[PDB]
Amino acid sequence: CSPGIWQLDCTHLEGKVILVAVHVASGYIEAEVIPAETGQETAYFLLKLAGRWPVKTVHTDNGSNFTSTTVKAACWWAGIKQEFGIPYNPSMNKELKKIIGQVRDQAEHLKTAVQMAVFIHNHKRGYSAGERIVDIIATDI
Amino acid sequence: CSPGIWQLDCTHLEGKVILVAVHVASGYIEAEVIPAETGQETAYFLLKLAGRWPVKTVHTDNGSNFTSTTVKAACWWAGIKQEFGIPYNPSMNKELKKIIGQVRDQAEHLKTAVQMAVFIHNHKRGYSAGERIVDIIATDI
Ligand SMILES: Cc1ccc2c(c1[C@H](OC(C)(C)C)C(=O)O)[C@]1(CC2)CC[C@@H](C)CC1
Ligand SMILES: Cc1ccc2c(c1[C@H](OC(C)(C)C)C(=O)O)[C@]1(CC2)CC[C@@H](C)CC1
Repeated sequence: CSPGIWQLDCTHLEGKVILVAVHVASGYIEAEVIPAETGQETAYFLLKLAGRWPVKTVHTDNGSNFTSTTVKAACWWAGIKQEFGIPYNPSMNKELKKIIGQVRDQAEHLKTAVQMAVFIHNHKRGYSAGERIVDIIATDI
Repeated sequence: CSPGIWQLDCTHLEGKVILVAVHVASGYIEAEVIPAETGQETAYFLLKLAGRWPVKTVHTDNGSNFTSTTVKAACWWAGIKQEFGIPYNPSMNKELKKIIGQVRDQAEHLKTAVQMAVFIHNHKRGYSAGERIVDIIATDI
C-alpha cells in the first residue's frame, strides 16, 4: 500500500533461480536470473534496486533470505528496513512463470525470456504497472 | 528533452567495461559492469531497461554500437527507435567515474562500487534525478 514497500522472493525454473521483486502498491516487477540463491546475489540485487527506485522497506516470503551479514550490510548502506506490516498467511510469480512460458520459445536463454516477461507484465494494461508505479512515486513527492 | 530518450555508452575502468544509460531529460542513470562490449550484452541491457522504463528512442556517442543484428532484434522487439535529434559535437560518465572513485574502497568488486555510485548519483540533490525522472514520466501520462 505504501510507495516504498517491495517484496523479494526467489523462484525456480529450468534448474535456474529467478529473483523476483514486486512493488507491492503497483504490481510492478523487477526480475532476473541469478546463478545461485546466495546472500551476495541478494545483496547486489538490493543495491541495484535501491539506486533505481526509492526503496524504504523490503518484505519476503522466506525470512531466512535476509539473515546473511552481506544482505544486512547492503540494507544498512542503502537505508532499507525490514517490512513488518505484511503478515504471512499460507501469485505474481505464477503470473510471471505463465508469461515466461508464453515467450520461452522466442529466446535461447531463460534470462532473456525473463526480461521479455518483465516487459510484458509491466506494460500490459486501466493503467499498466509501469504507469502506476511512477504515478504512485511521483504523487508521494 | 523528451521523456522517452535514453543515451547508451560504454566506458572503461580497471580493465572492465561499464555500460551507462542516461535518461536525457532527467540525468537519471542506469549503469552496470558487463563482461565485454558485445552486441549480446547491449541487447540484453536494452531489453532490461525497456521493461522498467518507457524507452522510445536511444542515442549513443558510438554509432557502431547499434550495428549488430542482435541489438537490432532487441530494439525491434521492444519497439525502440534510434534517436536522430541529438547531434554529435566533439560528462555524466566523468561524474560517475568521480563517484566510483570516492566509494571504490568501500567494496571489493568494481560492479558493487558502480551500483553504489548509481545510487549516490540518482538520489543526490532542487530535486534528485530519481525524483525528476518519475515526475517527467508521470506528467507525460
Ligand atoms: C543469444 C541471442 C542471439 C541472437 C538473438 C537473441 C539472443 C538472446 O540473448 C541475448 C538477449 C543475450 C542477446 C536469446 O536469449 O536468444 C534475441 C534475438 C536475436 C535478442 C532479442 C530478444 C527479444 C530475442 C532473442
Ligand atoms: C563481496 C562482498 C562481501 C561482503 C560485503 C560486500 C560485498 C560486495 O559484493 C556484493 C554486493 C556482491 C555482496 C563487495 O563488492 O564488496 C558489501 C558489504 C559486505 C555489500 C554491501 C555494499 C554496500 C558494500 C560491500
